[PDB]
Amino acid sequence: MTNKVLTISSYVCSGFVGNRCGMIILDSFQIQSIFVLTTHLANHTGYPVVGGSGVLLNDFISIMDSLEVNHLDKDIEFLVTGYFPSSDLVYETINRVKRIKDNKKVYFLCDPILGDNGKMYTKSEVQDSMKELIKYADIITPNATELSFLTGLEVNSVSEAIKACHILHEQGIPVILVTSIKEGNDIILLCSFKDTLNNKNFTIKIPRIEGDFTGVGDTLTYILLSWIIKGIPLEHAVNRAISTLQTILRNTVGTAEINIINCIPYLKGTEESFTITYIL
Amino acid sequence: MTNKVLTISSYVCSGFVGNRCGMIILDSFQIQSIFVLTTHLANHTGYPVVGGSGVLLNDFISIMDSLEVNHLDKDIEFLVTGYFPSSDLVYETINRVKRIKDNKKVYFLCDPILGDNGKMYTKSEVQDSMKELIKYADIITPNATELSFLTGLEVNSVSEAIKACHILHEQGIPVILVTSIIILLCSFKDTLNNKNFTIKIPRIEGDFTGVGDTLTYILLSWIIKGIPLEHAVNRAISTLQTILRNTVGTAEINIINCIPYLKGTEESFTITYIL
Ligand SMILES: Cc1ncc(COP(=O)(O)O)c(C=O)c1O
Ligand SMILES: Cc1ncc(COP(=O)(O)O)c(C=O)c1O
Ligand SMILES: [Mg+2]
Ligand SMILES: [Mg+2]
Repeated sequence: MTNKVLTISSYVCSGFVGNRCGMIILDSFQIQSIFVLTTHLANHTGYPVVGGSGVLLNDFISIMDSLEVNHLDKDIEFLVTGYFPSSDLVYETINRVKRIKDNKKVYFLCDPILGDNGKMYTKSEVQDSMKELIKYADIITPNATELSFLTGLEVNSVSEAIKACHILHEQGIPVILVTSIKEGNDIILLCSFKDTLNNKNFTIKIPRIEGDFTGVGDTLTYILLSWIIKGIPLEHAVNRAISTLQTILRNTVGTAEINIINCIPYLKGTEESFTITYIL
Repeated sequence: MTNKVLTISSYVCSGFVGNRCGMIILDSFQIQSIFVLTTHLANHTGYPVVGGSGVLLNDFISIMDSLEVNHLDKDIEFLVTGYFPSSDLVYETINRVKRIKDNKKVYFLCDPILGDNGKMYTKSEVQDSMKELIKYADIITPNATELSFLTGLEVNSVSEAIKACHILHEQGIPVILVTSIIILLCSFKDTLNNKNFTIKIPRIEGDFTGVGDTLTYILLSWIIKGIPLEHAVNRAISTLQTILRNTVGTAEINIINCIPYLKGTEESFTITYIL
């Protein structure tokens, strides 16, 4: 009956990226959520024309302030961030995260959206500001490209990914989920923990599917979050999420972008299709 | 496939009004839709503080242009409009509706969102602009407060609501659904091929925030799925009644919690044909 999640990410009028993926998934899981937008764009940035604007600092401040003063954030237990068009919004979000976490315990999943397949699709000022943002997170979900940028290491293998994670765990970050580390005809996901006394690092090997991956990572993020919110242990929540995503992609015609609307009946799938491999 | 609906209305970060209700409902009905925002507000206007801004004309034009140039609106069959914070967006929408309707067949439902219970909650410039907007709709869905404003007639009874619809029909408005008078009235200009009707709904006490928007999008969804209009209205009002009966005391209806009821097929009320 009250809002449990605050999610700060991008919005597109048509298509499924950022907070618009968030909306479909968290609504379908029936998780009450505040969606604060960082953009109001016609369509994602992969098109030749991208109408609309980033949200202005002063409007973002105004929004956050109104949520606070009207007590619409009083029961937030989860915070998620995603895409930012500008670093000022990132620094402001840091201020907001600090004030949230000073008051109460809130689990912050930072999806450090910067780029993919070795190419950034964010401003350089955002890239730099994201290095500061992640330090406040409870769990981060970079892809390999993101992880490389965040740490300054090459990430072309699981062993490199492990080294890279270690640098971020030393900064205080408790949990790092690395998506789409490369391996022959497959892709590896790595879940790495700062506290390896009480938690076990693991990998999942996923067969590579050819086709358009617009919105894939964002979908994974929100499906994972939703199962975390429901109380599914993290190993299981990861396996469910990547299992669901594989199911969605197997039911997408290859050239088409995944249609999250059409795949609503699959979102809450509980199949855990892959093997959890503990790394030694 | 492709986008079938374009919906232009307000957005709130927390709560369920305007295009945020739209998103939940159309997404649950699995109707592929473009949601162009006219605001980006923290919360609805009923709070003591309302953070955020209306969308700027130049950003609105940029978005519409980008939808067109990337072909993302080429297959739209349905258009809905709702809340606008300023009259410039209304006039620009009118330009976009004209260019849609000149060469494609698109069913435009205009929900002329101005006010309720005899009090407006929109700018007077938006009130004036809405008299122009409605002139391009295939169907409009005023409440009685809205219909009274749009015609300058008192609307305090069905018979007054009938008279008010007639003046708008004489001006070309083809279908008018008047949502609360409690009586709903569906009035047609062409009474040769369609039959005007009313539905009597028992009055429920409580908070109605997002009620009207919820009705609009459930009605549209059923129109889209090919249910005949009279039945689509019955389902929509039937579903809202069910949602309201399950809402406790002072709370606003929680569309997220009620997702399983949105696609309800019950037709709980009686369609009454009038003279
Ligand atoms: C606004 C926006 N554009 C684009 C993307 C990624 O899109 P693309 O890879 O198609 O450029 C995201 C997030 O993943 C986004 O939020
Ligand atoms: C932004 C916005 N605020 C408010 C409302 C209605 O608000 P109120 O709850 O003041 O009646 C609507 C639509 O009905 C809206 O779109
Ligand atoms: Mg990503
Ligand atoms: Mg209304």
